[PDB]
Amino acid sequence: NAMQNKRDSYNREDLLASSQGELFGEGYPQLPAPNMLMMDRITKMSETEGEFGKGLILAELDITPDLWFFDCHFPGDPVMPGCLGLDAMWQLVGFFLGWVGGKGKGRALGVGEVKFTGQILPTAKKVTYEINMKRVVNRKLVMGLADGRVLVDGKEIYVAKDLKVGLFQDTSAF
Amino acid sequence: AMQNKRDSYNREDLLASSQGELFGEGYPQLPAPNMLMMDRITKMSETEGEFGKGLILAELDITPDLWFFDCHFPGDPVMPGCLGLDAMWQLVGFFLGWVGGKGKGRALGVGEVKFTGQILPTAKKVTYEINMKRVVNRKLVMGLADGRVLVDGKEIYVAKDLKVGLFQDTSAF
Repeated sequence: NAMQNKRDSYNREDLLASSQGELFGEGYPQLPAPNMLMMDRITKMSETEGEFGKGLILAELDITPDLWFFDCHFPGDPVMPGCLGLDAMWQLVGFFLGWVGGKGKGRALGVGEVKFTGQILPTAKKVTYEINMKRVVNRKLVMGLADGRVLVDGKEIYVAKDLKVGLFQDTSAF
Repeated sequence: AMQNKRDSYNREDLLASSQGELFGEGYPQLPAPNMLMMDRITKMSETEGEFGKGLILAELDITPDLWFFDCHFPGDPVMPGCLGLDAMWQLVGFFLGWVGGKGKGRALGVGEVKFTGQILPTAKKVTYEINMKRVVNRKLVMGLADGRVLVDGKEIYVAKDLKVGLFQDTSAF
């Protein structure tokens, strides 16, 4: 039952293994599988770095023209849905909760304030995510709180304050 | 000049919106599947709602075959909260075109969002309620609203200060 695969970076196959419940062991939170997975790699996981000294996650998504959301959102006007970049941030906070040893199913609990000041077009190369954990609670529930930002080819475009994700052993009555 | 102005819309109408054909050229578009997050709009009003500046009621029928259940998460199906949040943004943008606003829609942000429940594939129906707070008629048309999402009678998501804009040119956005 000892946790496996704890390290400071993860590739796409690792992310898929998370989505299948295999990366860290059994019973850890899962990333989504395609087509809800919104990252290709996690380039940095740290428990003590970041703006608050309580956790830093750096991750990125390669932008290629086959990605399903461009054609439907919107026809003749392709743009990555902001909600999916927001979800990538929730996904990363949940991933951190499992990475530090938390067990259970992840559920996003909300966010304090989100501002979108730009967009992701099919012509972009890379979307990067930066998650600055504020703190993780284990008192009663298991919950992570963070601020996050999303950049497209180096330009900040989304900023989210107080991303909140919880881990739940039983979601039947959630 | 505006066609198809009425107080309710069916799924065919929503598809027409996604193609830019429901209201016509220059009006904002709903997403097409698989980003479209509702089946019907049961009420559009410019005057009703908690603030007297607009009300939108819309619905999504739940089946276990909806694409997001299998991948989110494998063995633990649950509708992504971000897609119910996006449905609310979509509806605010739809209202902006419905009242005659021109331009491409972009979500601009939200204030507090709280998720206090979930949508399982065994659920029957998700209802969206949007209470418009303000429509700002400048070159950039802006809509501000509060919204909530219910599943089978249970309030599960609550979003304050949903903000959407209609852009005459997104090339520099």
